[PDB]
Amino acid sequence: DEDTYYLQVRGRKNFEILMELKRSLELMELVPQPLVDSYEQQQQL
Amino acid sequence: DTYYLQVRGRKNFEILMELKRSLELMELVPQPLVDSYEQQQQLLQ
Amino acid sequence: DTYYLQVRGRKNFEILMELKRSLELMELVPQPLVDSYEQQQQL
Amino acid sequence: EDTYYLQVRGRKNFEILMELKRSLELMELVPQPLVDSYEQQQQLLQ
Repeated sequence: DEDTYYLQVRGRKNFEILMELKRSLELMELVPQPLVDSYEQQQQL
Repeated sequence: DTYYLQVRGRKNFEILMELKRSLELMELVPQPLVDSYEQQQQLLQ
Repeated sequence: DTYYLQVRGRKNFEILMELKRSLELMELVPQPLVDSYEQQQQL
Repeated sequence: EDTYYLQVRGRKNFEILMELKRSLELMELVPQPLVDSYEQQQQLLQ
C-alpha cells in the first residue's frame, strides 16, 4: 500500500516518538531481502 | 503544540493512530495511577 | 494475558517501554474524559 | 548485554509492539545511502 495518510498529534515528545516509528516503518522496505531473511531466521530460532 | 505528520501505508497509519491515541490519553490518566503502574511493574521483572 | 518480547538496542527498548505504558494505562482514563477527548478528535 | 526484555498485557498490545520491534530492529540494516535518500524524499511531503 503506497497511499499516504495524515495525522496530527499533541505534544512535541509524542510527535518525536511517532516520527521515529514512522521512520522505522517506512525504512523497513529498504532492507535488502537477504538481510531480512537472515533476521527472520534469527528471530524464530 | 500540535504537530503534523504523514505516513505511507494504511496499516502503518493504523498503527500510528492507535499509538497517537494512547500517547495523548496518557496526559489524562490521574497521576497516582501512573505512580501505581510503576510500582506494579516492579512485580513483573 | 501477558506476553514477553525481547528487543535489541537501548533506545529501541525505551521507545517500546513508553508505548507499552501508554497502551496499558489508557484504560484507566476516567470515561468522561475519554468521551471529551474523542469529541475533540472528531473535530 | 544489549538485548532487553519487556512484558505487555493484551494480545493486541503485544502485536503492536511486535510490529514496531521488528521495524526498529530492521532499520539498523538499511544501507546508509538509502536512509539519506529517504530523508531527501521526505522533503517533498511536508
